[PDB]
Amino acid sequence: ISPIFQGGSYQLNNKSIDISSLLLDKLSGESQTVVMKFKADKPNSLQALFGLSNSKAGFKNNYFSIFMRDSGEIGVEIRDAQKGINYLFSRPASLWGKHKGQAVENTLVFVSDSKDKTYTMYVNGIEVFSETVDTFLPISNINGIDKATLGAVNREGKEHYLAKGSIDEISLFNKAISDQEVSTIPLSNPFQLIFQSGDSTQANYFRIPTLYTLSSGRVLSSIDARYGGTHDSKSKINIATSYSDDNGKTWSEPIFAMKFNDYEEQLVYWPRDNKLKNSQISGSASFIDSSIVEDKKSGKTILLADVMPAGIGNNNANKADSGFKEINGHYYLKLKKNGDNDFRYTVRENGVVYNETTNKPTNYTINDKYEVLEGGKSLTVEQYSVDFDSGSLRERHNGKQVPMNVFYKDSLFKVTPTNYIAMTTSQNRGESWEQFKLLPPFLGEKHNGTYLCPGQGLALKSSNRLIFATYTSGELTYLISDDSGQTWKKSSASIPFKNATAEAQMVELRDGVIRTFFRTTTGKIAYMTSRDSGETWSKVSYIDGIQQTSYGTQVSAIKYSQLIDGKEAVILSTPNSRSGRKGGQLVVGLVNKEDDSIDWKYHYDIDLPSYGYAYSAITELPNHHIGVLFEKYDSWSRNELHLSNVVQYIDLEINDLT
Ligand SMILES: Cc1cc(CNCCS(=O)(=O)O)ccc1F
Repeated sequence: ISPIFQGGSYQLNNKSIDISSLLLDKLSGESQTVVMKFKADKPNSLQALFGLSNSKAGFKNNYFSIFMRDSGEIGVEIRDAQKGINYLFSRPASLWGKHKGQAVENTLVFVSDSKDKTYTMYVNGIEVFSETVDTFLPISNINGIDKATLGAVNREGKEHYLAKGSIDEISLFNKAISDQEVSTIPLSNPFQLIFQSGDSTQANYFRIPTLYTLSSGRVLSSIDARYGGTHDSKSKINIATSYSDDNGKTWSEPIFAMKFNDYEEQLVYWPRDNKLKNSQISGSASFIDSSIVEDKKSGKTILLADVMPAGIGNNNANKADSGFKEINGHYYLKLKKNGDNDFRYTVRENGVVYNETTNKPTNYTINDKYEVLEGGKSLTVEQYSVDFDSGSLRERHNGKQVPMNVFYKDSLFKVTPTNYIAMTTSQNRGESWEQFKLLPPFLGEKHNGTYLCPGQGLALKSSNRLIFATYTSGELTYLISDDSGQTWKKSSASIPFKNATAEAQMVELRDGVIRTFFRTTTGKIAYMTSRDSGETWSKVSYIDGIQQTSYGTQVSAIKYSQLIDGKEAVILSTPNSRSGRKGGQLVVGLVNKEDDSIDWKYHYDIDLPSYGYAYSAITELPNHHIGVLFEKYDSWSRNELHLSNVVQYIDLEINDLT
């Protein structure tokens, strides 16, 4: 159907615009849709874009509004004091402000559906909330409504929630348009989605993006596909990948690089209320924090990620146990059998499960997928599914049998409850992945594994050397391979931090010279340098001119292929803020070839200083553009948990940055 009202080119300059005459007598029936294309690149702290109110004395709480905050939050209020209704629905981190320094046209669609008693908001083609109520309040059924307003709400004759921005286009319909019809509304998005709710992963949430440009020109991305809300492990999380063959313009349907099947892959709307938002899938194995590198010699792609057995994360991982036993100068994975109080088994050569108490081998073996076989026969466990049907999280058997894996809660044989690092490879540039293998311990039997630094590994340009950074208490632990990742050694680099999440990413400044940039607890990004391809490392220095919070955020970095202002250039991606994960920037640094110091010369604002920006991935695309895949929200804030479609991708050119 066509609109009952349509208007545009409204400038909101801290002065409301009255459209009562045009709109109020057009409103009819109990269902409505608002479609609004608007810009706000310098919003007030809290502002209303659109309002329908009773402006009379004594009815200040009788109004409908669409409002936004300078945090990027969008929402509505639907209020009628006589009816005793005060609805407030909203979602943080739903908006764009600026892109390439120009104000972004956001497309907002609000559907008020009396038949289904549901209010649904979309912004930029993304559903940010859908709320069903027992007692529906039609937006123009508010008692005594007498004003329709742009850029404020008229309460008792005065302008509340005054806005700064513009509404280029606004249409209203006397119908609740379908989700199908919404999908046909043209958008002006500055961004793309690679991974998204409803795709092949069936994860409703994503975190920890990576990007890496392959020698063929294919661009590969990996990510945490997070099922139980956006929580770090313990949860259910798989590692998923997607690639682009056209410089980032389009992306393949995701596949899994690493996955467990003890729990179903379920698209769940995780509760965001204060009572339930910390609900956590507590019995599932999971992966977390992936990193990618390409090996020139073999041509293989290599992906590592942390691995957690059922119920396990950072919080509860057995520190002081690697989960391996040394026997002869070799490391074997330890196992505990159903009913034992200790770990009396090891996985020796050829997956053979071996009893340590009696040095006797068993009739159990572990196959390549870490699955348990008895006498060559595949053992199984029943899968779990999760739901909130009861008002709290339940994890229960779903009737389906899956291969028994030693990382599972229901397995006859279990690994040590600690964190491991797994490796997989692809021989077809991400079209499929091999079954993962655990990496051996690097810091000894009685040390839990290090934590992988998410993002990219480093393939030195002049050799076959591959490096993945990892971190642990007191050091960075670089993992080095010269044989296509068949064998690894460590190179330890002391840092003056205990228990830091020292997520580190590397650039090769020139042949053999590596600078690593890393997250700290000091509010500054740190760096160190190797001049011998990672064998030894300098002391730690800090970057001035960029601020992070006390807790820090992952930083991504690349060495750009082209000179800028006649100099070798490095580009860093990070929030720039001492307050929260917001104020995203790409910072272009020029290398002083006299001493390899870096002059951080250009700061490019990804979006508003107040809009969210957390973990990120950057890559130089084959056409010399820059691709950025990043968490567009504050992934620390306890107010912005469990948001869908906030990991987003943009394309930039160097002239945009400088
Ligand atoms: C549970 C767990 C957590 C980490 C660290 N992730 C930190 C993410 S954030 O800084 O809190 O957003 C790394 C590995 C792991 F298994």
